[PDB]
Amino acid sequence: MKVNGVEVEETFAEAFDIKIARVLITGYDYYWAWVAANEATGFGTSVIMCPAEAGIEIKAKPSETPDGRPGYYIQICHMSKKGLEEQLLARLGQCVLTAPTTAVFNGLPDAEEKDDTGFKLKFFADGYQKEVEVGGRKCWAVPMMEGDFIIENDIGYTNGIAGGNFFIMAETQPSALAAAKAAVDAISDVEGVITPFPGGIVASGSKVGANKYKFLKASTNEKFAPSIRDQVEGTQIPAGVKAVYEIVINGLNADAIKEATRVGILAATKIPGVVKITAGNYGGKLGKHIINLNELF
Amino acid sequence: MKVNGVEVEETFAEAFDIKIARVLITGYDYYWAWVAANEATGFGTSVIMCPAEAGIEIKAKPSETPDGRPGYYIQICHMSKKGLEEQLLARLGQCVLTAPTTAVFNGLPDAEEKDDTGFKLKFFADGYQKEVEVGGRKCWAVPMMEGDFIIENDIGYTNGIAGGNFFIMAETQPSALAAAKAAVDAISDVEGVITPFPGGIVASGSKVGANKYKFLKASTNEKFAPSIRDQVEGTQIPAGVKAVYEIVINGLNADAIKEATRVGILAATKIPGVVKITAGNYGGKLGKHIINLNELF
Amino acid sequence: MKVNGVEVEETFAEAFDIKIARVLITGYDYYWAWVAANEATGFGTSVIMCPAEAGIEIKAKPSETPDGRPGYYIQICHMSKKGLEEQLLARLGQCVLTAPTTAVFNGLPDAEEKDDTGFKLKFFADGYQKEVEVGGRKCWAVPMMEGDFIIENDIGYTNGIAGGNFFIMAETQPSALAAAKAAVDAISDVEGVITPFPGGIVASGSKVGANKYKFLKASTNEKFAPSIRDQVEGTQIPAGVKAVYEIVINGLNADAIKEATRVGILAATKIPGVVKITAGNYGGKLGKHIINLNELF
Amino acid sequence: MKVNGVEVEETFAEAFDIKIARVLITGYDYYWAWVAANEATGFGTSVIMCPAEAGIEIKAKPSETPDGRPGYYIQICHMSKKGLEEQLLARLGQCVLTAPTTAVFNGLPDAEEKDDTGFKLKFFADGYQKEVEVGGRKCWAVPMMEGDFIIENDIGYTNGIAGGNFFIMAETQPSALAAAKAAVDAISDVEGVITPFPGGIVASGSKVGANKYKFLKASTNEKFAPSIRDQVEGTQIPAGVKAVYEIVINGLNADAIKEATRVGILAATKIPGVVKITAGNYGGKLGKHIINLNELF
Ligand SMILES: [K+]
Ligand SMILES: [K+]
Ligand SMILES: [K+]
Ligand SMILES: [K+]
Ligand SMILES: [K+]
Ligand SMILES: [K+]
Ligand SMILES: [K+]
Ligand SMILES: [K+]
Ligand SMILES: [K+]
Ligand SMILES: [K+]
Ligand SMILES: [K+]
Ligand SMILES: [K+]
Repeated sequence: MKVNGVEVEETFAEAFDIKIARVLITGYDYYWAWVAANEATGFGTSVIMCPAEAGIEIKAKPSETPDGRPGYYIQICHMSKKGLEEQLLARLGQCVLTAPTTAVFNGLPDAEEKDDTGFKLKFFADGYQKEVEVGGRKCWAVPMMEGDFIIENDIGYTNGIAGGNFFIMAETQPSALAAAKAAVDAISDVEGVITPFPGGIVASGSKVGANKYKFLKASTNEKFAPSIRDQVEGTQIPAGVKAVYEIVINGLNADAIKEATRVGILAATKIPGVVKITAGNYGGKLGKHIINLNELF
Repeated sequence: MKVNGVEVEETFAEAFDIKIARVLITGYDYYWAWVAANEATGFGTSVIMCPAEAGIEIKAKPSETPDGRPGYYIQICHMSKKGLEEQLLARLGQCVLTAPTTAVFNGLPDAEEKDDTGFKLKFFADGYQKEVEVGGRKCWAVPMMEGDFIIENDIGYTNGIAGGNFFIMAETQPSALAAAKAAVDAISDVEGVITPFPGGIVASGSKVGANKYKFLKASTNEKFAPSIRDQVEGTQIPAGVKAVYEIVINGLNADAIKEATRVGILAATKIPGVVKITAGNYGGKLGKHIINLNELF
Repeated sequence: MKVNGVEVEETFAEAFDIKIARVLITGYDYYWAWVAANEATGFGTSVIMCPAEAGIEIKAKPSETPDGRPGYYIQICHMSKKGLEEQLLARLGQCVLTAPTTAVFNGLPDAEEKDDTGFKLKFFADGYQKEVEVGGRKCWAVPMMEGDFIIENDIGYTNGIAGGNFFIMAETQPSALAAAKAAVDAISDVEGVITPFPGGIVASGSKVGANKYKFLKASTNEKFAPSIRDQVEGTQIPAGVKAVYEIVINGLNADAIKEATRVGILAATKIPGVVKITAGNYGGKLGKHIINLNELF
Repeated sequence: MKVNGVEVEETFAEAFDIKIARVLITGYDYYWAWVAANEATGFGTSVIMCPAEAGIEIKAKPSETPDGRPGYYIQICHMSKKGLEEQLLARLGQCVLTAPTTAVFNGLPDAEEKDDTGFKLKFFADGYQKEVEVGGRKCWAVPMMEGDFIIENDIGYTNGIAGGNFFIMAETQPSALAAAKAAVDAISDVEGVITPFPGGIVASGSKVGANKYKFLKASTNEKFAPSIRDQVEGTQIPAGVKAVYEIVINGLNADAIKEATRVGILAATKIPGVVKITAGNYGGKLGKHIINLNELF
């Protein structure tokens, strides 16, 4: 299979179920809204060793927000409900309630399940909290240094997907990295999705467990490490490839992960030096969500 | 005291003791280094509910790096040795070892005490790791998708200070925010320091524990909340002040904290609308380090 | 008349006729496309002393571009046809054909009037040009150091409007500025419009000639200068106002100018400290296009 | 010759004499100072068809400016005195005097040759002009909408150099581009120099006249165009190079150009895929300034 003149292996990505809450952060302008979102979603690449998986989803124009100001929608992910509930409180309470000019609202107003993050954080007012309605949302005003911080009572969450992905293989590292940046920019416009790794790009890659150091939970996936292909049997790196990068995608549903994957691949293949596009899986075992690349075009 | 025509209260900031590790991250250019530093230092405003207090210290020119590539020094802070070693492994292992083009070196080559974070993280190579020396530093090469990740064997840490600060009072919110942003920019050029909060700015402010909710580790500092000055008897908000913002500073030592405080105030007072400058403190024997504002100007 | 609680004067803006060309610039990703668009539209705030009035209109998603890669649409304006053709060849030839990874396409495909800028610039190939069709567009490939620069044969231009506007009055300079920045951000999502001044904001403001220096083509509009209200008898500055900022808007048609004016004001009035909103005119004796604030809300 | 393992041809760069004025622009913070500098330095890549060659030189810290505010130093270049005098009036009067919060000062106080830019632009005040002294500099306050614009009345200039350069050849377009990017970032820290092309990088390149279209004053240097190497018959592009990027350097003196050239090359050779490093000249006849690469290392 070829896409934009680039070879795309007819294989699949294997994803997993995960809980995801969608939050809307607004501010004076996009800069301040972003300052808060970025801080609240850092240290959030993988649940392997990060408190959660998080990222900025998409910008929100004044015409679409409750208070009529510019903002950003962000996603915070965790394997368990209580875990996600815990992440929302810590991240929004330590990184957004404390950020300049911010106000937070529910990013999934029609969600089945929701947690009372607003009700809990408002206790920060130590008794001076007030109740207010902003564009129809029921909120709380928390008096503090800059003025009144406004936060909706609840935040909705849903059963999403984590681990959507695709690999980019190229002739040099720069070519692979530029293809990966293109993919991330392209994916940034896709609603309902995020790319949690640094800059949204994975430079490491991984395999469950290890072959030598059994005391590890995950190690380098030597079969996709170009610098040691001569030393690895059954290596998946072609003779002309010197570098590989992966794009990991978390999303509210399968259709969104699928669109993100197509959009990302389409853009990546525009960069000279790209040799091959494929994706990572676990042989059909472990995963519950499978994305077949040949079904994307 | 008067600085640039503005009223500065002759009081003090009450800082606390904290462990600080200094890490140098390099990459192709400033953008890629920043991407790694940014991800690794997020969700790190306060130890009250964040896994640590982190932030970008200063830009590192190629002329000053072991590999001759552009980079950034970052600081990761924690109250104890185990937690810091812990945060170093998690943030660097999940946010820097995974980010494109990066290499990590000891940001405090000197310093007696250090953690062997490099030695532990190299196990990720599962036996394919190799020793290599870069710019006179003992590092490890970890094969992965992008190529080889280079990391020094050890990272140094020292007894630093967290909690240096000053408050900015203005006639309107935008005026207080503009001065706060001006302070953050000026402080960015100061070596050995970081401003942990979002955008480096504190919009909330906190006090003892709580009046009504003793189940809170901290609550709003109502005495500095202009929106409720009326129903507050010991309010520290002068009549015409409608907004306040705080700047928290963490750093390697007192001289650095004092420099950052001085530089931030000088810049803050250039903004129209600023009426008063002060600092926050508590019980004498509660915070070890005191920073008297009257000794900085 | 009040908007969001802020008073809006029931007056009008007086704009003028101008020629406008719309160009699409694409690259590896948004950064590189922005690099070219930013350089090409610089030194272009006003026709009084700049070679032209220009600016970045809006983002162009990969799904909307002829080549499927990210980009930005920009507008370049001039009073005459000859002057506009000249500015297209100079700005695109010197600032886009020379920038990394770009390609340029016709941003107004259905316009009847066009300039053959592509045809002229391709001579730079000195005999090595080659014709190529991209996404249905007739183009030329120009080999140079980086590879081949792709540029459509021509660019469409239309009769647009310059000078759409509104003034923002506030209690402090930071308040008026934050409001203006809020409006610029909101207006950045509006199609068919550009905000030509630095950061899209007018900090000066001007009037036809000059009372004391008749050799000037324009001078400060004293009736709107806060700092000297006590020395100007016809001052239009209310008592509590210390700073004013203007937002100038150029665009393809009246409906666009109108939408931008409306969205800008809505955003601006969300900033604390804003006291009044109005607009600039010249008695209706100069501009053909009048924008009544009354009809926007 | 080898630098960081990369082959560096033992040739030279051939530069020319040009008039350069240095201007300091300050604002509330680095963001606002940048907005004005950016706008004022755009549409300025080459005097061939641009009004001038301009760019941002280096950041200016509060401790270094006359008003104690953050800012940026920019360079505006022109071949003649009067052309330079005019470019200062237009760019600064149209792009800085109009940008939010700015103040301008002389960037070369010790230069005997100076232009009275400030004295002429203050006529904008139409009589309400007022003299003020800031940090020892003699300036003018010009009343306007945002308040009072402060500008020193004189701006110095000197006989500088235009055309410093070196070429980066790589196996892929992304490889050469990342190399040139790194070089620009590395040069941004060098005092007294600027990189005038888009993002500071030249993707085109050129030769004096033309081989086929003689009415042209310049055209593609086909001997350095990778895409037509099989054709040229005089190509200077080695078999394995697919793309080339050039970095043009302008500066106050020779020492500075050399430092910038050295700094750029060193950083560029750090990027994987770079094959060769050389520079552009004209047989040593056209330009007066020669920079031999072999004497920089
Ligand atoms: K807040
Ligand atoms: K997205
Ligand atoms: K993240
Ligand atoms: K890495
Ligand atoms: K710092
Ligand atoms: K932080
Ligand atoms: K180009
Ligand atoms: K727009
Ligand atoms: K412009
Ligand atoms: K100004
Ligand atoms: K420089
Ligand atoms: K330039």
